[PDB]
Amino acid sequence: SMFLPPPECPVFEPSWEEFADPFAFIHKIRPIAEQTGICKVRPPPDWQPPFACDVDKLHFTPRIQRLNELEAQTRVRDYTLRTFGEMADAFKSDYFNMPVHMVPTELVEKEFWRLVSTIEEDVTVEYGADIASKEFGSGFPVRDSPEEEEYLDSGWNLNNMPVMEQSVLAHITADICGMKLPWLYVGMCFSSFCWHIEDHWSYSINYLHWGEPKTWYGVPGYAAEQLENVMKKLAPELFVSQPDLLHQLVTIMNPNTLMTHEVPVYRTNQCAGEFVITFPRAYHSGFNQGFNFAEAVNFCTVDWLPLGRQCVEHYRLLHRYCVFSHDEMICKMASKADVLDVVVASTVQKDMAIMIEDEKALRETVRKLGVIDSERMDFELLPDDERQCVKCKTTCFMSAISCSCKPGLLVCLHHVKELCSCPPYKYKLRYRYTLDDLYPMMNALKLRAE
Ligand SMILES: O=C(O)CNC(=O)C(=O)O
Ligand SMILES: [Mn+2]
Ligand SMILES: [Mn+2]
Ligand SMILES: [Zn+2]
Ligand SMILES: [Zn+2]
Repeated sequence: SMFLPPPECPVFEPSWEEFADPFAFIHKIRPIAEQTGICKVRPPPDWQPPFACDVDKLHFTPRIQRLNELEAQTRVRDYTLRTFGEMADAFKSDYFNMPVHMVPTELVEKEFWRLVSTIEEDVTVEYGADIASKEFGSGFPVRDSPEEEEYLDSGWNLNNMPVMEQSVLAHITADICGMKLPWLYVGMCFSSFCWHIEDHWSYSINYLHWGEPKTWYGVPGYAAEQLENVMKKLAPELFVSQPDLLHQLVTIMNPNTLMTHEVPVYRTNQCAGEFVITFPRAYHSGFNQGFNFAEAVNFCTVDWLPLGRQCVEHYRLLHRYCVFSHDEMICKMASKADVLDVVVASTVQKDMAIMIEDEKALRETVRKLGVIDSERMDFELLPDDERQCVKCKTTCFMSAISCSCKPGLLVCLHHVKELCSCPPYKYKLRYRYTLDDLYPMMNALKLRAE
């Protein structure tokens, strides 16, 4: 009546054979898990990476969080892990007037949703979210016995997933620190993460190292726009376009609201030693049951490539900033075709064929607008902020239009009419590759793939 919990998401318990390769496993579960957005993976019972750290030497600056449904929050003092933990336990213990392990998870969940709905209640909490630095540090072992060395090179060690052969993000040489370095999340009771999807609609994978559970809600990829439509109606303030990457607006929203509007929603409690995986464009949110320590990272498989391209197109329509150029990633991999995995090479080839055919058509269109002059340009050398379309903010790589009347400004080939009021004959087509350069790059991939 008050809170009706969503149905449980899938839980997987892979054998050690299945667990050996994450990407094969993730590919295996995808048909199930993509229908629910999120899933939970329990490793085999003896897969137990050692957590070790000094609670007095780990220092961080907490974010403060007000707990109000539909209120705007932006997506991205000082505590030690010890002093945070003391604050966190005391908070929950006083809130419920009980010892922490006695507080049932169903009650914290019920109470979270009551609390965020009531305006008279104005509970604020704190949490930690930051990338590993020399102060933060991964919860997994890194280089700085057979078992303790095993965890160093495990695929499920989240330092390795991004820079493994099979994250297409591995091959990016651009700075994308938010997207291949793990994030560390130090939770307390009710600290929450707002509804979101990952940058470039990537996967995320999250491991709870220790402490009390993290409660998750997830929506499958196919329902993303339904969720957004429900959200736009209840909170249009969140949909006013953002002036930069560091101003993304997100919110807490009761999954029963979504379920009322027939958006499918699933839940889980992730406990210590369990993984949650979010699939491309799968909206998720949640909150911590209490004091805990999690670590998460983005990644991209071969299954993701075409969604990556759709995502960049969707960003263009919304005028949203990109973290990296997708076309630049594809060409970088083409230029390394000899050393790519052959299934990777095969999938890159297929995305590259679409890129080339779209680029060919776009160039024909701008030639017919009267843009005649052209010059090669190494777009990858420009900082990002010097190669965004004035109009749609897309990060340019394949091509752009410039005019000497506005030095340094560019539009992509969709926005040729948006640069300035000079006639198009004054413009230059700036291009990274001729069509004749591109066909042999794609062919190198074909050869690698057999
Ligand atoms: O754990 C959190 O607090 C937030 N994590 C995520 O959004 C994720 O892992 O994709
Ligand atoms: Mn409130
Ligand atoms: Mn996330
Ligand atoms: Zn544009
Ligand atoms: Zn001009």
